[PDB]
Amino acid sequence: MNIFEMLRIDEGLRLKIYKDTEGYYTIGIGHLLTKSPSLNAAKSELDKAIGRNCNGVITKDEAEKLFNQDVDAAVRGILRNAKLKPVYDSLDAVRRCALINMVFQMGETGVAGFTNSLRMLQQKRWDAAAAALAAAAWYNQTPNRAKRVITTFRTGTWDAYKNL
Repeated sequence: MNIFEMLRIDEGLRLKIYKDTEGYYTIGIGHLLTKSPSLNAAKSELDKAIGRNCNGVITKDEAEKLFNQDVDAAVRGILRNAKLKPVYDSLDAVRRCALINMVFQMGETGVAGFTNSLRMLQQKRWDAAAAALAAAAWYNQTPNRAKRVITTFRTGTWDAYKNL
């Protein structure tokens, strides 16, 4: 396991331009092509995106590439964040993967929200926080993924996502 894998599973890879919960054009694992209500516009950021005649579709790999760009973008913000930073430097690769997922899923601000939660992640209190995360709405709204992200903070192993 790795983050891409973990997100393919948590957000799924869509290989064709699709709309979101917000109705914005998206591709792969949440890559926002654009906020303009316009297909051809999507289809073009798309082409400038990876660069070629994809015509509303991409490769598993290509998608894979964007994701990377994305993941980076995220971490960047993450460092760029007062509240989060300290927590992530302290974390561990896998639990970092965990923090990305959330960040992926609810933006810094959001994650930045989970106060006492983050504290415990900091003091490496893997139980303390697990339950505390099970306590929020995020859990009720997205039971599973949230069940999983929490187990990955809990144990700090991909067990929850599976294996070979």
